[PDB]
Amino acid sequence: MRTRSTISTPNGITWYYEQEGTGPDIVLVPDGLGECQMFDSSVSQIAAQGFRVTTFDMPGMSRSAKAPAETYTEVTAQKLASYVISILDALDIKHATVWGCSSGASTVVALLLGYPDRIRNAMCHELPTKLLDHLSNTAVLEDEEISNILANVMLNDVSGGSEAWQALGVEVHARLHKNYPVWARGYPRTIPPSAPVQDVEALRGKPLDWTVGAATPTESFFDNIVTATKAGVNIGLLPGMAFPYVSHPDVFAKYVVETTQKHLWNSS
Amino acid sequence: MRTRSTISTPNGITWYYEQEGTGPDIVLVPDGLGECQMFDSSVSQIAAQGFRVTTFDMPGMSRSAKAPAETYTEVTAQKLASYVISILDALDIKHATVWGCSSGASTVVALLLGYPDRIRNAMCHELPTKLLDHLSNTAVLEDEEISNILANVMLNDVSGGSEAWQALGVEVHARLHKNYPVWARGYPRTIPPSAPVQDVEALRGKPLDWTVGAATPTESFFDNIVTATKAGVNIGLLPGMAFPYVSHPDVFAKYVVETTQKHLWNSS
Ligand SMILES: C[C@H]1CCC[C@H](O)CCC/C=C/c2cc(O)cc(O)c2C(=O)O1
Ligand SMILES: C[C@H]1CCC[C@H](O)CCC/C=C/c2cc(O)cc(O)c2C(=O)O1
Ligand SMILES: [K+]
Ligand SMILES: [K+]
Repeated sequence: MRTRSTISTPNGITWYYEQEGTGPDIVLVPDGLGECQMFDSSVSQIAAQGFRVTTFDMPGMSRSAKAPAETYTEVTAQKLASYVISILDALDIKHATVWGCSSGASTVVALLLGYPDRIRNAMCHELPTKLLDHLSNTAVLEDEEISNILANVMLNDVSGGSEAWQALGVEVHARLHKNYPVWARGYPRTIPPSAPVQDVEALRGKPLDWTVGAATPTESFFDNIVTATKAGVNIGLLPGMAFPYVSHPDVFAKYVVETTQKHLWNSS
Repeated sequence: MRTRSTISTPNGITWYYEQEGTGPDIVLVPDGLGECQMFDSSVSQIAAQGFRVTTFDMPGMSRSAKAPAETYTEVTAQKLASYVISILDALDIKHATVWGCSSGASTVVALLLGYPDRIRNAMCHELPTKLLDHLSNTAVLEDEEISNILANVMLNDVSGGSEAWQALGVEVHARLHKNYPVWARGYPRTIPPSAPVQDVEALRGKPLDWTVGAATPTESFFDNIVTATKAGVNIGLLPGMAFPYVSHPDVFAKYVVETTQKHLWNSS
């Protein structure tokens, strides 16, 4: 029942995408590692509740690696939002609910603010607003050093579930290993300053639902909680840390379904 | 230069207390374990900056165990605030800066709201507003099982620094061993519903500075961040988790001194 295919957009990207289901559109934007197999279980669970679910690998990452250098260097939320709109145009997805974590969170907030006619509602998770020198400094290391360091960071610091993270399996981890240097050189120095949360009044009254991982250390996304509360944006928790779609796929799928259903009711 | 002594208040409590220094009064209220030796390093560092620092074991706990049963059963923030005001009266402390963590945080907010003429400013850390069935349920266990469970929780889950926690020493841990069952039977079922946070407008404009541990899991005091933000109260982080005065005594002492100095400037 799942489409697994490629589609090229006029900006030069050849995307790998997956799609399952019929009904209102839900789009699952990856985190910075750009790997959509992390959504595999949840895509089926969400689609089974009466939705068309689309996901894709991000430009320069995994099976979307055929893309111009501009799309994976000096990456900002606004650049990513432009690219996501390009694939939604190519797939004739006019109105979408969107999810994203980390750089994907920045992307979906930029999508909602910049393309209000295209986005029904956005779910943002763990939106990075601060530069972290220990991550930025990986960009000048050799590729294999980057991959070794960031594979360890993902498993031990932010996966939210080491067994589930490892159970993604060798094929996924081999694609992540190749993505780490692309992410390191393109994302950590330029994503946080691009965060679309400087203007709290621009967030007020928008169809935005914000989450942070329940187990994430308080210091990581303290600023998200403050910002969301100042803007009156609905803010809450999901189990685990940065990858609830990996660590807790059934809870993640339920959250996406219930939040989409809440906005379909409010839309009427 | 440390005074270590006792004082009896007409509510029936014989307090063990310590005092060091000369200057404006700073009072360090313990967390629910009621053990003021946890402040030993910080008391000297704060006092050295030109303050009179007072701390004490809490009623029923450690060396303040000569107290009526009503002071260590069915404990609320409002009962604890009344007890702290009784020792401040006995020591002729008319105007005080106060610190407290956990039940101590509920106590110092209740102090600031209930006794505004007595409290220059309050620092609250990790204020418990939710009932936790796994803690409430320890109250029906045998004393030795309560002590084994809670000693493990403090050391391995929430110390913010296991080496520093162990280095409190054998005599402190022997006192804590006896306090665990008193705390379990008197605190977790009644402290959270007593939280002086139901009226957000009552906190607005008050000289309150709120913190959460940077390493504490987000879910534990997410609600504190939301409430402080809604009230416009200054909210930030200390290193560690529930016991910054044990895990990071110098950082804790600098925070207490700088916060006190900020309110002495605002006062004038
Ligand atoms: C893979 C994902 C993990 C997030 C973990 C946690 O949510 C955040 C801690 C690690 C930070 C990751 C990050 C930083 C940044 O500046 C830009 C980014 O795209 C990311 C990112 O996408 O990190
Ligand atoms: C000992 C201290 C540890 C705080 C750990 C963390 O700050 C909070 C997790 C454990 C809960 C603490 C707690 C709950 C409560 O209902 C009443 C209390 O007096 C406390 C309390 O003082 O906890
Ligand atoms: K699950
Ligand atoms: K320290």
